[PDB]
Amino acid sequence: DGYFPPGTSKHELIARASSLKVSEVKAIIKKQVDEHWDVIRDVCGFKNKEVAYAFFFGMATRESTFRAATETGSGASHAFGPLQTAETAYANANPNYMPEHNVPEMHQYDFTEYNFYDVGISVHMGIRHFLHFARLAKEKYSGRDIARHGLMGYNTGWIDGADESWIVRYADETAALGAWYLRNNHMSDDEFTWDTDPRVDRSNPWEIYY
Ligand SMILES: OC[C@H]1O[C@@H](O[C@H]2[C@H](O)[C@@H](O)[C@H](O[C@H]3[C@H](O)[C@@H](O)[C@H](O)O[C@@H]3CO)O[C@@H]2CO)[C@H](O)[C@@H](O)[C@@H]1O
Ligand SMILES: OC[C@H]1O[C@@H](O[C@H]2[C@H](O)[C@@H](O)[C@H](O[C@H]3[C@H](O)[C@@H](O)[C@H](O)O[C@@H]3CO)O[C@@H]2CO)[C@H](O)[C@@H](O)[C@@H]1O
Ligand code: NI
Repeated sequence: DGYFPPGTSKHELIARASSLKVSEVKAIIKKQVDEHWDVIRDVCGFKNKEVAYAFFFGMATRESTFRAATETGSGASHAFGPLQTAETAYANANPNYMPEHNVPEMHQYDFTEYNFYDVGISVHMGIRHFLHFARLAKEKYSGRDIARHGLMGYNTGWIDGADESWIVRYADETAALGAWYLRNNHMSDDEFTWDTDPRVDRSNPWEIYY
C-alpha cells in the first residue's frame, strides 16, 4: 500500500504529496479500489468499479480539491491526504478514539508518521475508515443511504444526527462531484472540479452509482 519509500521523512512525504499530479492521485485511488473492490461492493452496493472510482474521486474533490498534501484539524479530526483520512482511522492512535474493528477485509495500519503522511497508506486508510462507517450505516440504511450516511460518519464521527444542511453540502455534494469525472471523461487526466463548482450537475446525484 505504501507509495513513497519507507524511511522517507515527514517533510519529504508532505512535499512529495503536494507535487503529485491530479492524474497520479487518481491512479493511487483506483489501485486501492481495485485491491478492495469486493468489500467496497459488499458494503456499498456500487454498480461497478468505474462508479466506485468516481465516488472516491468525489471524496478527494470534496475533502482536498485533489491537493494530496492537505492537512487539517486537531486530535480526532486531525486529517491528511487526498481523502482527509483522520487519526481515528488508525490502530493505536489514541485511547479515546472509538474503535474501527469492523473492516477485517482491510489491514488497519498502526498510527505512525509514515502511515499517516504516506499518500498510499493515507488513501488505503481513508477507504477503510469510510467503510467502517458505511458498514455501520448498512445496519439501518439501504441503497444510496449506506454511502450518504457512511459519509456523514466519515466526516463527523456519526452516521446520524448532522444538520440536514450538511448532508447536502457534504455528502450529496460528494456524489455530484464524483459523477462530473465520469460524465466528462476525467477519470484518468489531470482535470478536477471543486466544491460549489456551478458546472456540476447536482440533480439526483446518487443515481449514477447504483
Ligand atoms: O468540511 C468538509 C471538508 O472540507 C475540506 O475543505 C474543503 C472546503 O470545504 C471546500 O469549500 C473547498 O472548496 C474550495 C476549493 O478548495 C478552492 O480551490 C475553490 O476555488 O473554491 C472551493 C469552494 O470554496 O475545498 C476544501 C478542500 O480543498 C477540508 O479540507 C476537510 O478536512 C473537510 O473534512
Ligand atoms: O462519546 C463517545 C466517544 O466520543 C469520542 O469522540 C469522538 C467524537 O464524538 C466524534 O465526533 C469524532 O469523529 C471524528 C471522526 O472520527 C473523523 O473521521 C472526523 O475527521 O472528525 C470527527 C470529529 O470531527 O471521533 C471522536 C473519537 O472517536 C471521545 O473521544 C470518547 O471519549 C467518547 O467516549
Ligand atoms: Ni490497500
